[PDB]
Amino acid sequence: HHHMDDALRALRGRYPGCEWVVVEDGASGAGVYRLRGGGRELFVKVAALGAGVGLLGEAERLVWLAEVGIPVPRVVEGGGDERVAWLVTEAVPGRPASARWPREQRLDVAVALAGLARSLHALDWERCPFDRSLAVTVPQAARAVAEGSVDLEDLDEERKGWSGERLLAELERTRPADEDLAVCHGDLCPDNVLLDPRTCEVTGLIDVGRVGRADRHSDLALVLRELAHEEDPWFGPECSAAFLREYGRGWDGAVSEEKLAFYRLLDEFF
Repeated sequence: HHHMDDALRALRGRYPGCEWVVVEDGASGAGVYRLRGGGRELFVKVAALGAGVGLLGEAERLVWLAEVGIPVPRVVEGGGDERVAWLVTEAVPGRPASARWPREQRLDVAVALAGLARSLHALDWERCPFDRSLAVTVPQAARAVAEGSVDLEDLDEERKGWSGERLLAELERTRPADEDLAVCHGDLCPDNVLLDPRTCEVTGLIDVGRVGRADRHSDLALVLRELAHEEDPWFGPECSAAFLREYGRGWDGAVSEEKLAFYRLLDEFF
């Protein structure tokens, strides 16, 4: 593209002497980089399209999260518009919950994940400026389908070969009766949580573009879908029990397997 090439070259002039490491590519040079040079490290995200409306919103979310006390790295800048935008932050130290952790630490990561879930869900959602409730997310699911932006070739086994239109039928059919609101991350996967390699303290949350009020099960669903794995990520049934014991401290409910199913299905649309 072009707007993109502009954005990357202006970015590169603003961080001279910084070495660029590709952490995920896509489009032109359109993804995620680690920039490093004595000895500061930044994370740089540049996004292809409305992936870019996403990033402007992420700056706002990140700043608000820092003020309210969730560990998130500090923002350096972000910009652009529909089509191409970007976001620069201080890098978050540590290792992602995603990495293969020493076996004797896996339960601790599980627990730290739950603790971070609990701190996010302890915020009073009426303070939160951002809305990611079913009034927002269900229409986004319909527009993705109608856009053919839904990745139908990598759904979860129970739906291989479903059409977008059949996916959206299932979503509308199963939508929950009620939203038990909390301030949610909205893509709370071990990938987006980094932690200190020694203590398992959470050091930062990343990819907060979907932060907003929503049913807490929107966070539980995705974390538990990932924690169920034993390889890539390196968790499993005991870690999910440990996440659930810790989250329960916590919150006296009431974890609904139907809401999890629903929020796992919602996520297929994004």
